[PDB]
Amino acid sequence: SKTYAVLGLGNGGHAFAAYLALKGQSVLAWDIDAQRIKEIQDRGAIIAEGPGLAGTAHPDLLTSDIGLAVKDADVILIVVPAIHHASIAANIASYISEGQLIILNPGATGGALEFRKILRENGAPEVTIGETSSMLFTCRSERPGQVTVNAIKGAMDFACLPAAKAGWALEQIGSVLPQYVAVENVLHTSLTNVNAVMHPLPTLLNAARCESGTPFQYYLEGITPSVGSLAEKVDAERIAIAKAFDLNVPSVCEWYPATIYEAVQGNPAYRGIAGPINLNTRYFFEDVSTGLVPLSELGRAVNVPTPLIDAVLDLISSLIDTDFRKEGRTLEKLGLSGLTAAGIRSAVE
Amino acid sequence: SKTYAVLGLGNGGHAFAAYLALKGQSVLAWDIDAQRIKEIQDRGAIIAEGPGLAGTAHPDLLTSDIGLAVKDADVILIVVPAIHHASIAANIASYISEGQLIILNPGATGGALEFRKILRENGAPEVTIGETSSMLFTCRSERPGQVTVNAIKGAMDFACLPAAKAGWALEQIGSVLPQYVAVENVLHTSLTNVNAVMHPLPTLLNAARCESGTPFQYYLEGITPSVGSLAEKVDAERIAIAKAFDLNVPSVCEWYPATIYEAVQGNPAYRGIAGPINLNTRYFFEDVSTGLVPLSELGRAVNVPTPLIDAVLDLISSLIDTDFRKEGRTLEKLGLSGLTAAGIRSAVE
Repeated sequence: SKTYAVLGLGNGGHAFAAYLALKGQSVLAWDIDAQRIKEIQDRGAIIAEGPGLAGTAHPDLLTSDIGLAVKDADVILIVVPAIHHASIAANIASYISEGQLIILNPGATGGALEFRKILRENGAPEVTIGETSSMLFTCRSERPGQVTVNAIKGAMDFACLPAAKAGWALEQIGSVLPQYVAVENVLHTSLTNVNAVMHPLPTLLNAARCESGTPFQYYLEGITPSVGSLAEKVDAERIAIAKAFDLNVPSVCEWYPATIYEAVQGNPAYRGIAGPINLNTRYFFEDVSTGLVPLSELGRAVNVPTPLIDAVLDLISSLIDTDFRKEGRTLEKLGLSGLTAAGIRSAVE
Repeated sequence: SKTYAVLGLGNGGHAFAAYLALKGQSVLAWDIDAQRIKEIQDRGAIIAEGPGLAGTAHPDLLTSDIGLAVKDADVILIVVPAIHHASIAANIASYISEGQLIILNPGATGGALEFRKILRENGAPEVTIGETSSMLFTCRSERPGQVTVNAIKGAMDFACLPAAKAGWALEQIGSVLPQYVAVENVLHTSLTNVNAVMHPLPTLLNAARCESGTPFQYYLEGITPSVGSLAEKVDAERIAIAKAFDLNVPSVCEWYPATIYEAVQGNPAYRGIAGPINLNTRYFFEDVSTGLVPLSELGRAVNVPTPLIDAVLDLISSLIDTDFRKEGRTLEKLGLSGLTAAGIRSAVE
């Protein structure tokens, strides 16, 4: 039985914190929002319900003080939108200690790398930092202190920095989180960012609908055959980038069907998912910064063309007046600036 | 009083043919469609109605034989979609004679140039070829032999090859078509292609709606503020191309308002215009081939960047699997290959 720090008490945060507490571990949870922490404190528990997980959980601690949640943890689970990773790394830098395990859920593209870079810049001790490319849970918290859990993934790719510590890492969480399965390195998990394909493009191709708040089923109506075919050509660029590092990451289709259109039209799970109701959506903010941007940067490195990814990237930036190539995850933010394709491979081992 | 050949008996073709015939000129009209020519023949007239033009017109001739319509004409008006210009030039090459005036209504970007190139390649006599950037009439033909004319533009830019013949040209049609006003040269008319801005982009940004046949008012609902702002940034590229040749062509706004959104939301004329109901639309086929393509090619020549035009161009090509950069109007098709910005200016004088 160990101490887990759960950072971020959003939908996922709620689920991990309940899951862990119901499994007999000590859970210390944090969220930047004091108010939210205050409502959960009043309630005195986190109620989990649904097919995937049901129970009344009791974290050992709820706080809005990051150091208090982290300082004494054995494992630190970070469950926030990838756009926040940097901020969290800088903030916890002073509390971490040699021997802790940090896991980004998930890392989007380059979460562990970016995380490692910031910690070293802030003179932190060397620690093992892992990342998963998927979300363990499908859930929704209607209010603080509550979470509905539809399901829990049965297998999850997991990789860390440094890669040799993958076994030890998994040896640590194995009893409680046997879903994690080690892949070669963090390039594998980071290049398996399906959201970078499925979110920005279809949203761009439904821009007016989204801006105008005109309701539509994101998957069912937002992705017609030609939109699915275009997404497949963007996916092919991702795959070509993975092959240039010698990795065999799965295509969007494999991630779910001979086509994306078939895959999407056929998952009943997508029944009822609405598209964005405005352009200030994560499908752009997060998936472009932590997905398209790094993908493009990477392809530039290994000299693999990404004309479609770039075209999408450039149109979205202008469409919303955000210089994503500057604000997103650049090779520099990942600590990969001036490395050759082989140098990059060597940096993750 | 003279002989006019009206080529193309679509909406515009119907209107010109009626207008001219009601004005006492001899009209010989053609259309590639025998059937259509046959229905109009049966009816024995063209009925024009509406505020802009009303009357029962009698062309002197209706035929599906191009040479018969052209051989004896003094002025030849071509009223077809710009994508057809090439074909028509090649087909009439053998019937034209020194002294005739050809006018493309309109020329889209580079209509007169492309037209001139094909005629010379086919060993035709030298003739004056003009183009207008606008459509004289706003009309609709519900059936062959009929046309509803809302209105007739009061002023139209007109330019020709060779530019010095602009006065003579206008001296020729002046009595019947006083709406035409000479501008400097064909670069002016060709760079004043507002459709290249207003059609491809908004359609792309409503791709799913269009493909799915989901009804919407093209202007009113397809162009939201951010879509209008993006169009303005594409327009700026067009304008930068015009400035590099020393021309002052009007912005989309001037062509109609401080913004495109304001302009469009405010014209009652756009009340009731639906967006495309599929992707096999002229807003792509015509406006990309005869608008975006040549604009991009031109900017490349005068060394003016057109990242947004290119981005739109590349996304549409892939979106519909059509290599527009190959099939559209290239510098080569315009007979401008290997000319310096100044050489291009010299070719139109």
